[PDB]
Amino acid sequence: NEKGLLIVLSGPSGVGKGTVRKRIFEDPSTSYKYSISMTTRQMREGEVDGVDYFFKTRDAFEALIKDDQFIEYAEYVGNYYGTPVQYVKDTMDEGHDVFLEIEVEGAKQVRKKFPDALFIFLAPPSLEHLNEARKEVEMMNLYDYVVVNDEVELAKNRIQCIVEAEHLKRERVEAKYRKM
Amino acid sequence: DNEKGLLIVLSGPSGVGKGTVRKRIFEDPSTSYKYSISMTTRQMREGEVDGVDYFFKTRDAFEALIKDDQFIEYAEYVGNYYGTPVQYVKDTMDEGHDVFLEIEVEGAKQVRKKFPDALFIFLAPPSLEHLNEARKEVEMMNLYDYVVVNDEVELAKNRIQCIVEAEHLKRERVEAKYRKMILEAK
Ligand SMILES: Nc1nc2c(ncn2[C@@H]2O[C@H](COP(=O)(O)OP(=O)(O)OP(=O)(O)O)[C@@H](OP(=O)(O)OP(=O)(O)O)[C@H]2O)c(=O)[nH]1
Ligand SMILES: [K+]
Ligand SMILES: [Mg+2]
Repeated sequence: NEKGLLIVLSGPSGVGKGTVRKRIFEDPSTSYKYSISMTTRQMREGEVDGVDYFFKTRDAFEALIKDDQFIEYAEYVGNYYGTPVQYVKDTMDEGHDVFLEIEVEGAKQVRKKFPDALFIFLAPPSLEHLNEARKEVEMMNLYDYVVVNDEVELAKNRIQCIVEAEHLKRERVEAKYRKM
Repeated sequence: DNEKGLLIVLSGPSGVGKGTVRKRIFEDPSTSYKYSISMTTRQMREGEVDGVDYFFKTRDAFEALIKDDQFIEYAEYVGNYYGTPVQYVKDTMDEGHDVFLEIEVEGAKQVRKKFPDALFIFLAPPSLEHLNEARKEVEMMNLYDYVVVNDEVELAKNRIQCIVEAEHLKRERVEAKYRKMILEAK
């Protein structure tokens, strides 16, 4: 039906994707859901299970990998991080747009399962001020749109526009009227 | 090579208000696009100026221009010719400026044939949203990239502006700019 969009935000480490995502979620003009990732790293002071992350053992995470229960996962410095599939599918089926915040290479995994998801790459402003740039540009080929994080407000506006445009796409709007 | 401007095509059914939305778009000083001034054979109306609203032409001259392949597209609407002159569109895109067409649906089909990567926006009546007329309107949108409802002129303008902004952020376009920058530093 009118399933919600899957919106995938990534970019190089330290680019400020968390900060931009937080700005997007402060905007009252839209209402998004957020996929809380699973991790095998230890819970740190102040963190709460099912809020910051779902904290699991390495054996549990690997059992879930085996059962195809992640849209994407990766291992960083000995700890798994990944996106549980069921929350995403259920939330989209309820009509809600859902954001994933993932690391860059994970887009290939997501696209295999959700080829029509909206992939947004957040680029550092050092690209617009201009070797390391080659690596950053190489990362982009997995994504649909590129937004420079020059200022948090401007980046948020650009992303909101991209999402609004996605809701106006003909294939989506056409299907809605056809099915009616 | 040189980064070309986008070709933006606004169309949709008779009487949906393409003219009114286009007019509002070009009253906005933040609008970056260049408007393609069409040729027509219809009579000039009170308040219109030759070379602003349209380039007004005779049927003989318009038909000679058709024969010489001087239109990206032309159509007949209510017994008059309307068409988009070719050189202005090509020159303006080549200078890196986005170009905006406001045209009827038969013309838009011809543009798609020549510019398959142009941005096609279908302006829909709010009657479709409210609840045979609908089916025909849906068939008309098949070639289009986006659908914008003309519920309010200001709202339609804003949706269009966002669509064009989003297309400027497309990775293929952005990736090609950066790949070129990196290459020409060498
Ligand atoms: N193919 C083509 N069409 C053009 C071109 N220029 C203008 N048109 C269309 O020709 C139609 C008539 O234009 P106009 O003569 O200026 O008349 P209008 O202002 O539309 O009032 P009228 O139709 O007489 O009540 C419009 O479609 P609508 O009346 O449906 O628009 P809309 O959605 O705005 O109704 C225009 O979009 C062109 O270069 N090529
Ligand atoms: K026109
Ligand atoms: Mg009209």
